[PDB]
Amino acid sequence: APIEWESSPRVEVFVGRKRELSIIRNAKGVVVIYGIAGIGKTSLAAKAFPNAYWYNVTGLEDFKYFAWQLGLFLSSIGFEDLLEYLRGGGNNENDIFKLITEGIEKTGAIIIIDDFHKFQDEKVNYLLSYLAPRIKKGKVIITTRIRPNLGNEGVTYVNLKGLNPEEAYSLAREKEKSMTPEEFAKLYKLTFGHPLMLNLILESSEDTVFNFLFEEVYQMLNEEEKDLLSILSLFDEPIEYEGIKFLYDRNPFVPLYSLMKKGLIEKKGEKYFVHDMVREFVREVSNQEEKEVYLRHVNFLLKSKTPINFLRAFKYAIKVGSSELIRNLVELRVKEFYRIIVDFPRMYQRLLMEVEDNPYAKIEIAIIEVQRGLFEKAIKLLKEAEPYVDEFFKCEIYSWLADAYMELENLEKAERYLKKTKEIVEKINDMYAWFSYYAEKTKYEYYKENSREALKSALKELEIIRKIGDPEKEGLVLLHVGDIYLHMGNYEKGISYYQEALKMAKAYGIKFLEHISYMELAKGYYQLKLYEKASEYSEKAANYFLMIRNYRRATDAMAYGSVSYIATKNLEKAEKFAKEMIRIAQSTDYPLAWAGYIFLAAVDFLKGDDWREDYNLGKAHLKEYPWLFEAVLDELKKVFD
Ligand SMILES: Nc1ncnc2c1ncn2[C@@H]1O[C@H](COP(=O)(O)OP(=O)(O)O)[C@@H](O)[C@H]1O
Repeated sequence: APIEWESSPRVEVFVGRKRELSIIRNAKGVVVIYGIAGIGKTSLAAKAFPNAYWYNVTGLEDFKYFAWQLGLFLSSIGFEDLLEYLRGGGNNENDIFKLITEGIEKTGAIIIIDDFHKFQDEKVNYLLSYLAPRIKKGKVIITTRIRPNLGNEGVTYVNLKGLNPEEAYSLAREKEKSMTPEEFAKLYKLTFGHPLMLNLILESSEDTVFNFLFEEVYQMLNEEEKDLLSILSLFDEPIEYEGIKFLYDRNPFVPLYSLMKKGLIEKKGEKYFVHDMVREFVREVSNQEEKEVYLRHVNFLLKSKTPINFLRAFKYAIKVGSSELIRNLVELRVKEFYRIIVDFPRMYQRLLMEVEDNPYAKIEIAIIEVQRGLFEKAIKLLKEAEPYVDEFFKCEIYSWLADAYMELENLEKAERYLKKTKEIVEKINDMYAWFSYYAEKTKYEYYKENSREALKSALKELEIIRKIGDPEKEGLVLLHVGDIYLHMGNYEKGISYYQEALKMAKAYGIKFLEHISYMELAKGYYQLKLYEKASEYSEKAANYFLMIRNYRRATDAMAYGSVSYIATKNLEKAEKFAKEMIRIAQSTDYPLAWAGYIFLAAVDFLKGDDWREDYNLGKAHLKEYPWLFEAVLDELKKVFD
């Protein structure tokens, strides 16, 4: 079913070591199952708890993507739906560590992690922030090839020693009882308890050395079995069946289940991929047709059209060695990957840096370093990859170059670089190029005191967005135009623009943009001194950013909220807001947050309390002595009351 857990079914035959199961089931904190390939760890993890959330890790793994997929799980349970996932769409921090800890502290679901990946310290650093508190309800189990060095505090290290001879003799009899029990004593002379390698011999026939043991079994395979293995071994990720069937231009069913009977291929529900021990031995039997096979798989994932399948197609488009494939792909990266390049930067970074020499890769790498603040490296790469790009990419280079010079207080050089794009979007009449053209043009004028030309450049910008059909970017402009008109002194255009954007946010179920417009709706009514409505919409926006832990805007919400509230409403609610502004002030030291401390004094003076309780003015004014911005916020409090 769509949008569900990847709970892989266990093996048909299994004679678990019951002591190690009671170890895992009654363990505290995190259970570490480390062994060799095919030793039985993954199958043992399934034997522990069936309905546990499974996450099979692959090569490409950004910590934010895993927590995103882990956040999708916590959102499906319903306890971290409002907190975890909605903050994933917000931003990122190490506060994610305490969110997921609080996640299975509330949900209590048991989670299992299979294998090990790159950037292991980032994942190890999260793992060590959860094993120690010992959550009374949740549990996390991992299966690794090595001991992750997580310490022995709240960790149960489980080293799998294969299978007992008595259980192994039972294993062959639980598959073929009529087979002579003497022969099983000789099988232990070959596998030494290895459960997977035992299934290989039980499903085959015919002394060989350990390496030849698998290699002389590799010759027992059929024609289509060797071809299917020698192709599926080139993929480090599980694949669907139609993805496999289109991968061969030939029906792959009969070798699939046959190798499945022998344990060479494992299925995690719907997908299939070879075992890690099978992959390490047959990836060298045929490495000539990698380009053709990878090319077909790129086109299949291109038909999937999902951000994760987007990245999977990017990894194998590097192994084909075609700069033309990377050309057309980065075009589709601006179509749909554009929205989540800020979501998965480190993942996308590792795939792009794999081809640093590619000019188109130098483009998106500069975009990452644009968001990371290193504008020098961005412009540098934007000059190196300048000639090779086409006329379509030539526009996007100068648009980001204009955005690059925008954050350097360089409007003149940003104007002449966006002047280079005045003729490209009109001559090629591309929709996507026309979008980024007027997008950076609005930002160019917004940086200037002028707020007039930005009003018309954003209008024709919306004309392009109404054609593609992406709701997120269409709501972002409607909210932003509902801000330039407010700075112009106009009120009717502002209130109607982010109210229709709220009509958009409510329609598509976007809770992030929904509470962003709530902050714009409350601020607009504050400028008109409509105390009632301005204070209400600020209450729901403040509840959001306090829950999403975006205390910067959460402070801005309760600031105008506490002001407009006491104007015509009760003093206690704004006192609650002011006291919470103190709690988040004493944690983040935000300037406008200490402005709520004196708003508490405003409540105290209006609540019949003395100047000792009105001394809170002096309590935060010495805190607000360095910041000269405090001399500005006083114009709001004395005017309304
Ligand atoms: N108790 C068992 N009984 C029978 N086969 C087993 C048992 N434990 C493991 N196996 C075999 O080993 C395989 C699982 O190996 P495993 O070490 O878990 O792989 P990985 O962790 O690399 O995915 C199973 O598919 C099966 O063939």
